[PDB]
Amino acid sequence: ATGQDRVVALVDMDCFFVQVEQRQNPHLRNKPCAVVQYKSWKGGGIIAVSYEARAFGVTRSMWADDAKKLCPDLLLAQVRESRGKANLTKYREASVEVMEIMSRFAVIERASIDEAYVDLTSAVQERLQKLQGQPISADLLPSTYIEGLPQGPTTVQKEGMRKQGLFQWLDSLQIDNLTSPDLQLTVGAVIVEEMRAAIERETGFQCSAGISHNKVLAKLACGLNKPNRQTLVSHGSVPQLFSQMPIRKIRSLGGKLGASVIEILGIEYMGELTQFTESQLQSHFGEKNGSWLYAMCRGIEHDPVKPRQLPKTIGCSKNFPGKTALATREQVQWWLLQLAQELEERLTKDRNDNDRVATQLVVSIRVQGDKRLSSLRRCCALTRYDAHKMSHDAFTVIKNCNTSGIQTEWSPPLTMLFLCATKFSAS
DNA sequence: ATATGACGCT
DNA sequence: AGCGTCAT
Ligand SMILES: Nc1ncnc2c1ncn2[C@H]1C[C@H](O)[C@@H](COP(=O)(O)NP(=O)(O)OP(=O)(O)O)O1
Ligand SMILES: [Mg+2]
Repeated sequence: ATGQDRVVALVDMDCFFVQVEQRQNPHLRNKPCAVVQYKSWKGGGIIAVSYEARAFGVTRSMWADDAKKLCPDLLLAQVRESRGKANLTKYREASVEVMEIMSRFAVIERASIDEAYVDLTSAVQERLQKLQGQPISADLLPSTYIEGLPQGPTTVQKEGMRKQGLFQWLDSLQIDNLTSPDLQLTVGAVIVEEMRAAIERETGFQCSAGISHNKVLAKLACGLNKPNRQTLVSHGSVPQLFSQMPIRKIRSLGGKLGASVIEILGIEYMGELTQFTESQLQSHFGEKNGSWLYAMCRGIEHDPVKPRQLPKTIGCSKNFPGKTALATREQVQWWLLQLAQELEERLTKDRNDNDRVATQLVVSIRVQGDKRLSSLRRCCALTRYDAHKMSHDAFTVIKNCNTSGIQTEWSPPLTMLFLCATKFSAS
């Protein structure tokens, strides 16, 4: 048993949307900025935030007019909004630049607009053989941080720290035994400096990464050292790091389950999960959660890097909160249309680029009096890439919710509308 | 009154 | 198929 079988990495762009705005507005470069969505209610919900604006304390979800309370220098690059909602075309088109690069190395799995898991297992056996045993040098890793080094019997500069830390790791390394989990992790951490350096080469976009043995730890190390650096995380640094690591951090456990993992066990850290055996664990969460949250605090997860760049489900959403809420037949046709037209714009730019037709179409709504993000999923075969079809397709599918005799309006007002095309074909 | 996309379960 | 959960 090891869980050091694979080598897996998680690259991720340092404040992506800011970087995409900055490559057209040079005034934004080396300046503390955010990126705002719409512009009326509190100036617009801030989604992306530069790192110079973070050092004044500006957060996402925060409302533009409220960071302009925290941040005077907050040169605010507005998101392009179109058809009344969002238009994220600047970025979804950049994101597809960045993932072309990363696949020149290993077959990755798209994980966000801005990040991608990548399995480097095969290509590590590529480089390791290309080595006759020629030890790996520091120069090859100009920006890699080694979790848990330096140490033992022991400058102040953050970047001298990084040298004498990289320098310890390499010296204790079995450059011959091509099977050591810390020699494969280490070749792999090169493919990623070369991956990430060629990104900023071909895009001007800056990335950070994280490189352990599974995917939950690749992420946990991506965001250790940021921005513009990587971090290898050894299966031996795992017990160290995991010990002060909050359960709420780990991918899956950020939510309701997290609390129960914490509450039901009486815990606050990943490392304290070690003491409960697996079938022991399974009795409080399930047959799959115990099998998982056991080997997790042992830095063993076996979620595979699922080979996928072009996603599934093309989707287009628009909220109508509070006083906006649509209560009118005529409204819920125009918004359905304007939603059905951006889908039309996205779905074509799919079909030529990616060789697939979606056959499904999922309408959703929310009502002025529900908390659930969605209060009704309803579905109907997408046959033709027509807005006016999809628009009128989608009214038939939902009309049967208007609790009214007033067919002049809508009872009760809708606070959300969502069109999503799933079940792509081979076109 | 913060727009997307995935997945496990039923 | 639809809904809850979770991540960004
Ligand atoms: N709650 C949210 N809602 C909508 N969009 C969001 C979002 N959070 C992030 N984004 C959008 C905006 C973001 O530009 C994009 C990816 O942002 P991140 O992966 O969350 N973190 P970033 O790459 O920005 O910087 P760093 O990694 O150093 O934290 O997704
Ligand atoms: Mg991210």
